Amino acid sequence: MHVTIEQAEKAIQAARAKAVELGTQMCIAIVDSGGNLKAFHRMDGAWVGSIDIAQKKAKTAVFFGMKTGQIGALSQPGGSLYGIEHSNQGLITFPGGIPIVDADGEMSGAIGVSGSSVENDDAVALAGASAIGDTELPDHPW
Amino acid sequence: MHVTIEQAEKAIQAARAKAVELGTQMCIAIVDSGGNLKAFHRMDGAWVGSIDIAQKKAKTAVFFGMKTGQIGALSQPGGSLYGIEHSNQGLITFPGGIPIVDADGEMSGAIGVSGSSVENDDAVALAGASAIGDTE
Amino acid sequence: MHVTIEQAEKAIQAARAKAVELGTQMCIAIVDSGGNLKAFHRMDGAWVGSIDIAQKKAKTAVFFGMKTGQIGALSQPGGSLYGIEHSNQGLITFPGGIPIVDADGEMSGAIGVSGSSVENDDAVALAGASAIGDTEL
Amino acid sequence: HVTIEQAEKAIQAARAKAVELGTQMCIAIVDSGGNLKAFHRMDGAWVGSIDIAQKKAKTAVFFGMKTGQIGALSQPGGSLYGIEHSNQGLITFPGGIPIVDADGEMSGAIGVSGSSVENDDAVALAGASAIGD
Repeated sequence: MHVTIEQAEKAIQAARAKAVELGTQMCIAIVDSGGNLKAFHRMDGAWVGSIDIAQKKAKTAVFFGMKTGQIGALSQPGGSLYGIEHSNQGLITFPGGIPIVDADGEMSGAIGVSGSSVENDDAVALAGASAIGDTELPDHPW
Repeated sequence: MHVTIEQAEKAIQAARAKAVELGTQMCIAIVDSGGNLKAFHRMDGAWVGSIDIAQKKAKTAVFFGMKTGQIGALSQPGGSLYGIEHSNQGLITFPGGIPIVDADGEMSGAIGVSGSSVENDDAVALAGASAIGDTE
Repeated sequence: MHVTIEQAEKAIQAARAKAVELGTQMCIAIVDSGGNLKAFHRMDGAWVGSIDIAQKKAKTAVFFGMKTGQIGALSQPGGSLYGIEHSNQGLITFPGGIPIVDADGEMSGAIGVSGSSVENDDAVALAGASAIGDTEL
Repeated sequence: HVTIEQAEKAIQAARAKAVELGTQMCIAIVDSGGNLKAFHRMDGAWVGSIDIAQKKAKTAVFFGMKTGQIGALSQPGGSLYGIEHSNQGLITFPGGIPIVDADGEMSGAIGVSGSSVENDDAVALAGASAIGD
């Protein structure tokens, strides 16, 4: 399965609602299981630099089937994936990207959020992904 | 996009004057609120590598509404923004970029300065931005 | 003294068989001694992100004649090669790239593997490289 | 600006030092704008050192410093952390040195890659010392 545009827009609206509740102005990106952009929403007032980061976060999450901050926990100096961010035209490995997982457990795309603290980004991404699916893959080696 | 070419040039001159006072040779860049280049001045003798750095600093500051070194305080190993410099075709997160903030409290652009120690870079940037507005 | 396509495909099928034995889904790249792509195989279900990583690992290994993780051991903060990953359109310096060394001890190419833990990546790369030659200069 | 006569003399001095040390190096010369003036890849040198030698030469001339002097400042917690993202990629470990003319004006830089960074720096110094300070 691929994330449909209807699903992507529902997730964007759920994410935007959580952003407004937290008092934030976010960029919200949805990509499909190929990393290709499916939908994008820059809230009024959101940081311009967050446009690229939201899309890179979604890409990173779908490229590896993992929330972005979980990759960053492995890519610190000394870590097993130090330097992974150079790959794939640039990854983002701090929180804000979350895989979207369909009913039969397959990853159909991902959401990426940027524009506030990384903790607020994660909470907004989670609200957006949870409105359309499960958000986690089991048995991940990382 | 609100910073005028008149204001950009005034900031460059206030920055150049602070640079001469500190004994430095600087590149100075002004970008608008979208990160697009508005004005640029390379003092004679400035390091060639500072041309790109000053522009990236100005871009970085306006992309996030923060002085560049304040982003670097969060992007160290173990920091919440570790790796952010890979975004946006390359950020610079040590001092030298400062938001330009108009009287309405809206950010209209940013200045970026490179060519000396990062302390002098930030002093020169601040002199320029403060000539045409607030900086936070 | 360049890996042939028959050797590249032998190395890919050996790496793939090791991958399955370990329960993994890998991307496996073979490059030549110039770093140019020779063969590629993305196993069904492999991480999309591992496509680029497997190729960069093979390139990195052949660009310096050593296993990728040995470079990473030197490119930590404070290490002699800190920042090397910015060169060559991007290196990968965690395990999974191994050089392919001919009979007379000359490097003819490299293998790169991505898609699981880095230790599983190295194990699968070694199975692939060892099937067609030596693995060290 | 460094002349091609000077660039080639620096490459030959660097090459001779590299052979003395048993190394196979890539040697690059750039002008004061960072544009390539000469390049020499010794037989058997690491293919990856082609790009690194050139980025080292560019880095040294872009800031008027030896490359490793910049890396000393760009560690975590250092004042230049992240600088390598600039200028399409810098190299900040040893092997790049400025070429400075009789007066203290920088005319170019040399960049060397292909061995340990210490050997890289010794070979670079031999080349740059052959034609100036």
